[PDB]
Amino acid sequence: SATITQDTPINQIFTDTALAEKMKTVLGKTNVTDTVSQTDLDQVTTLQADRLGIKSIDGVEYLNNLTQINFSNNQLTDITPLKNLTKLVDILMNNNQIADITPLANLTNLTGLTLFNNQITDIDPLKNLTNLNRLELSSNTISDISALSGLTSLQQLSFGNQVTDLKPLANLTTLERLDISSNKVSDISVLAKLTNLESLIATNNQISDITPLGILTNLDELSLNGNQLKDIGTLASLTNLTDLDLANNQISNLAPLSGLTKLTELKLGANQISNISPLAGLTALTNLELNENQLEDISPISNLKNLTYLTLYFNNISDISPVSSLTKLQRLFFYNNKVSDVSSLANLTNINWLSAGHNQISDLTPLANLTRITQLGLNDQAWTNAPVNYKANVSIPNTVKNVTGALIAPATISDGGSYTEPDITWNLPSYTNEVSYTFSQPVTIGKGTTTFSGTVTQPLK
Amino acid sequence: SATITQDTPINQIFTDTALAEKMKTVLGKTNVTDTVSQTDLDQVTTLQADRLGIKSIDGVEYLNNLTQINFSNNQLTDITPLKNLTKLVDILMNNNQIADITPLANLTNLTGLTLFNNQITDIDPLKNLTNLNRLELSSNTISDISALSGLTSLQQLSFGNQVTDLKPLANLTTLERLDISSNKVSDISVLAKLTNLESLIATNNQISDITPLGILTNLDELSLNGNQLKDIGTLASLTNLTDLDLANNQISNLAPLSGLTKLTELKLGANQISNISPLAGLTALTNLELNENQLEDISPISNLKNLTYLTLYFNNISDISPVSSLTKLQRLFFYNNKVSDVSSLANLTNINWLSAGHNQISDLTPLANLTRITQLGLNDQAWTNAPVNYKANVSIPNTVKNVTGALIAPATISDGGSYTEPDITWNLPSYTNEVSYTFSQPVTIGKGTTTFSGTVTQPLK
Ligand SMILES: [Ca+2]
Ligand SMILES: [Ca+2]
Ligand SMILES: [Cl-]
Ligand SMILES: [Cl-]
Ligand SMILES: [Mg+2]
Ligand SMILES: [Mg+2]
Repeated sequence: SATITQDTPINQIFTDTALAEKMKTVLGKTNVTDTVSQTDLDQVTTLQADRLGIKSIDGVEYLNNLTQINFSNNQLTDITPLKNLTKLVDILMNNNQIADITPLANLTNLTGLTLFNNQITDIDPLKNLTNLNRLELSSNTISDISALSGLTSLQQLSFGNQVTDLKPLANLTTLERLDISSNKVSDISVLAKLTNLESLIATNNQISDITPLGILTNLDELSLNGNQLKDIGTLASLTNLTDLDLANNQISNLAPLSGLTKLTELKLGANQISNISPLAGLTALTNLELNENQLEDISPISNLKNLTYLTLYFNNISDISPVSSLTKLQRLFFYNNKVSDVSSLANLTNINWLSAGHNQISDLTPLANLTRITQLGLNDQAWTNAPVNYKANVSIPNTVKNVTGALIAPATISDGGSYTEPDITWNLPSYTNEVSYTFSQPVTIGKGTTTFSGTVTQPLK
Repeated sequence: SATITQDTPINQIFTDTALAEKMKTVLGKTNVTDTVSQTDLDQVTTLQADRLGIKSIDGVEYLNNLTQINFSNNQLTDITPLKNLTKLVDILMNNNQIADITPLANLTNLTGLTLFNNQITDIDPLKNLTNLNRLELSSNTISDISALSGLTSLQQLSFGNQVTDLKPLANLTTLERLDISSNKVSDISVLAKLTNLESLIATNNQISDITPLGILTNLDELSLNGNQLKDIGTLASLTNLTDLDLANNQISNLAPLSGLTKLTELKLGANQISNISPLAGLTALTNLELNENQLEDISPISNLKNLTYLTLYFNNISDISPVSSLTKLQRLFFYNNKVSDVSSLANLTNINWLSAGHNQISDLTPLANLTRITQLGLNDQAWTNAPVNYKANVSIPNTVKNVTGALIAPATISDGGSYTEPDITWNLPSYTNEVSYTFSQPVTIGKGTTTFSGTVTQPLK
């Protein structure tokens, strides 16, 4: 029956036990076998039933006056009980396993519909929901967005993950925030028509041509990470950008960014950058990511005195001293570089995460007073000493120093060699071109703990 | 392949996009296409991936060193990727849609397994998990618990929802906390063997005989609500009870509770209680529920001066004044009684929820200084006046008074009658045995708002 005709136990109406328990509370009852009438059911206008392990919403069709529901983070598959709930204005049902959204098709009073991370492919049922202003369909398996073409009140939209053809967006000029992350898009030409866009998230697509963005001057947040960008000249137009993510592309020429002085967050990791001089004027930056590039000279960063978070890992940097002037720096990552001298880092007392593994660091004494550290990385240093002559009996000084200034004794020594402060000594009865040793010393500075370890190579001439 | 043989993109290993995104963060990467090695995967020992909209855990089989996982509140169905993760000690996977737990069968290092609110019927796969000390299977569709019989290290157990036969519990004498709520149990005789039980939750079963509990003197928490209890004499043995729920039964004789002086929470709603004198000595009570009984004389509650929460709704109480001495009372519910005089409630200034609809209340002035109220209910009062003689022209005084002391004018008047302060007047040209009027006045006291409304009936002699 489409109505409750006699006072009926809650657990006969709501057959999912988790929903029945929720409804007991909502309906002001004390046991799921308590009876309710249609009138009692009609009092319910909102339902926040997220995270409850609900697998079925059978029974919800009797809650005729629902206007807002949240069933996010459940196990919903079948949503047919919503079909006739036409007073619904907002639905939150992200993080379920819904595939068939035909039951939404006549819910034309919907203004908000959140369905991200379900199993939806066919969005044709959304075609007539023309009052929508928020529609979230990211992390689904949609390939065809034709059904969106009439949704001309949309302000916020996302969808995924199989879309190639964006042409159905052409008339959606109200759009302000668009998230097309994780699709199969190369052609973003339609986006030039969406001149009200303030946020465009397009991570992990196949985009190489960003000229469509040139007239999108309202953009303040742009994520194009994980694409195929190289020429970013278009971005020079986008002077309202404050949050720009360009990581995992093929970019080398940063000159188009030089005038983007509102930027506060700039992500440029995993590109082909060797020259950051165009960044020198971006003095509002608080977060800058430059990992996995080809950097050696980082002197331009010294200008960026609002930085609190900086990544430089996986470069070819030997001179880290430009960061020494960044007083607000809280987290600094430069593992996998060629830094030997960390004397300049003694300045940085606001530092709480200092990650410097896989460098050429031999002496921790400059770090000794960095007592606000809570996370620390110093594993797997390596350096090669200047050569000395092969001799049958060769000695070199141990140079490895802990934070206290004490020498750290070798952990292993090659070629049968041995320690006694201060040298490492080898007897080499055969001709030999190299010897080496390692060290491995746990250390804590402030509250941050790591192993300071490394391999020292000594060429023999 | 059962191993990762070459550095492999995270999103090729973890095919569920939500899990891949989580794993990107766990593995210290910045894009789901970043590559990882088997060694990187082997660093992961714990995973907290609840509430993420994960539908598949494909890929988790490569995380060989996992010992603790939380995948609660997702959409998991198939858990075969766990089969060979034999270093697992704790799994939290409540609130999914798992049915087949065969993949757990060789995870013999498990000490904790939480699976409540899934779709599990067959628990035979748990048979050899003899190191379990916590096993949560409530809100499933289990009928046969034979597989539990060997799980002799269990301390905490729950299961549901089709169990009738509890005999497999007989040897589980380590059990301290058992939750058999929402099954089909009538025979709890086996429970007499579980003499270490401190908590027994058995809500919504078919229990009428609780004599098995007589030797379970370690019980401090007992929930038998929603059963078929009448004789509760056995409970007199259980002197360590502090939290006792007996709502929705057939109980009338409370004498067995009189010596349970550690009780702090006692729920007795929806029984056949008319005499609460046996409760008078339970002075540690902070919460007492007596709704839906046959109470008239509540004088014994006056002894219960630690009460903060009291329900009395759906009784036959006319004298509410015994509650006036309960200074700590925060929430008081007595809707659907026969209370006319609330003068005594002026004492209760700690009151924050006062629910008194469907009484005989005509004058709110005693409530006027209850300014800590935040929730208030005064709807649908009704009373019948003492009769007056039929006359062709009949008048009676309006007695309905708001918190301010002002008379509240009638909203409707029967039989064509009319108001002018102070009487309601009728012209009755035919013989008439009754007239009536209603009132309906929104009111706020402190921060609590309600409609003070009612129907006043005047018999004519
Ligand atoms: Ca309750
Ligand atoms: Ca990041
Ligand atoms: Cl250059
Ligand atoms: Cl009696
Ligand atoms: Mg951002
Ligand atoms: Mg309790």
